[PDB]
Amino acid sequence: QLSEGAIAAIMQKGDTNIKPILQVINIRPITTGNSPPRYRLLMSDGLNTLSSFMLATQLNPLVEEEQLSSNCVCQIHRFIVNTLKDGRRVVILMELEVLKSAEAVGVKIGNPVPYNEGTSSGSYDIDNFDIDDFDDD
Repeated sequence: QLSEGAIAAIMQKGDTNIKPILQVINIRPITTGNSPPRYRLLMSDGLNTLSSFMLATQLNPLVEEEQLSSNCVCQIHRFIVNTLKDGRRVVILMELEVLKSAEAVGVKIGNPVPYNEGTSSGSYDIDNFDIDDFDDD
């Protein structure tokens, strides 16, 4: 049911027109100050996870209403990939539909490894500088 390999497709091939089915692993606000929340997401395609997702603030009602939460499965309908000054490419989710609630799925799907650290095959890349989890937690 998840679009296995879609995270690599977005990050490696630049595919911006695909509509993949992903699982939300974690949601977190970018800052905790007194301001309208802006959420970052750790998403999974079942093979890899990627933490460089931001939810467009127009979609915040999905989070405030608890429709989008950890372990739910959603389909992305529109996104763009933006690059920060330091080089990091961040996927901005603009439109999405929750297909299965967190409660309905019940559990994390598969055994995904972080995209920065490993392959879609479940193995970890050679990391001679011990740095490739820098953008994960």
